[PDB]
Amino acid sequence: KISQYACQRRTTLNNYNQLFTDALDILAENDELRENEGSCLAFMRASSVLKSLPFPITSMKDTEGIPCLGDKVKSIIEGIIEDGESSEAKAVLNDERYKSFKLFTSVFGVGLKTAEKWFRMGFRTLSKIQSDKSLRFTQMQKAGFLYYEDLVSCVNRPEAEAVSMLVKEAVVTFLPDALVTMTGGFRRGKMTGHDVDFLITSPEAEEQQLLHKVTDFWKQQGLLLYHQYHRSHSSTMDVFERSFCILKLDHGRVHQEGKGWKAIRVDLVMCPYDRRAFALLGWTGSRQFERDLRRYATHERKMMLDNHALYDRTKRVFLEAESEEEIFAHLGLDYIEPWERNA
DNA sequence: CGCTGGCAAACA
DNA sequence: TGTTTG
DNA sequence: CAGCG
Ligand SMILES: Nc1ccn([C@H]2C[C@H](O)[C@@H](COP(=O)(O)CP(=O)(O)OP(=O)(O)O)O2)c(=O)n1
Ligand SMILES: [Mg+2]
Ligand code: NA
Repeated sequence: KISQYACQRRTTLNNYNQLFTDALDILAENDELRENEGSCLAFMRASSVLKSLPFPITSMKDTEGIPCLGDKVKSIIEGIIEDGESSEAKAVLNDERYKSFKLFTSVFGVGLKTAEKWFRMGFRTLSKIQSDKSLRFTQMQKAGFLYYEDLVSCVNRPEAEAVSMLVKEAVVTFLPDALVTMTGGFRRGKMTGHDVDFLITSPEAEEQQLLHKVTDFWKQQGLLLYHQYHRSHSSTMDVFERSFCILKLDHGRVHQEGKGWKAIRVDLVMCPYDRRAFALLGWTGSRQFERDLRRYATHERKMMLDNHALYDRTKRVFLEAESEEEIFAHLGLDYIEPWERNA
């Protein structure tokens, strides 16, 4: 009855197995660090399937019939049932390679490889890395270390709403007919997020440079702290735009103070109005929902799904969709609401 | 038992 | 082009 | 590490 695919199940923000999922997230992280991809993904798949459960696991008889649960994960669940604590997950939290990985990757622009590199070189504290005279940091890491305190503190709902006000203001000046939709975690009904995601669209447009007009508008106001611009060219080829920014958000815009503003990561995606459903589906997430939408489409339906279209391999035709509901209906899936995509 | 496991695009 | 981001 | 063919 429970599907091994996240796109074929409902995952709201009510997690009844948080004691089990917190341990499995830790064991996935350790296998990611140790670079054993298959084992990492298995712990990720299993943590995700327990989040979908409308009930908490209290006995091993509960695990029966649940996909993504094999011998190793069943033995992790058993340990939390008998003790209340996981011995395997607790060991990982005390590991020095893991502690450094979680401390060095907390910096925006630093991933697994540089965090492994710095640990190999003998680095333990984020201050020693910053106070060096040989390390060559990327523009992303220079931003990550500049705004570190504001960047590690999550974006809340009043902040996402003030960022929404800023984006809609900026967009409406260049394209007054444009539709601005909050995507990502906040569209899934989350109250906090690491960043704020948006999707911008226009039926009457000119649109080929809106993100470049909007970001130059913020730069003239001194609000563009960092920016990385992206582009692209029955469905046919793209018209697509993307802009990943770090914006200066004055506390006056949000409903000791000190600084007067907070650095927030803003992801702005722009697509043609006829490609909106695919973009909404692709940028609402979650990441697990997306990787399982792709997995299910290729393996169960002989179809290819991306953030821009859905292709039927057998019929050799692109399947058109005006809404997210039409994409689900094409794929042979029961519609999953954005707040039910928290896989 | 062996193979797969989701993607794209910008920097350096 | 490997690394990191979304 | 787990599922499929
Ligand atoms: N590995 C990835 C990362 C992201 N995406 C998609 C799905 C996600 O919802 C959206 C925004 O990413 P985000 O990085 O903003 C993540 P999300 O958790 O959805 O938002 P917040 O925590 O509120 O910031 O991009 C993807 O497909 N594959
Ligand atoms: Mg987000
Ligand atoms: Na990081």
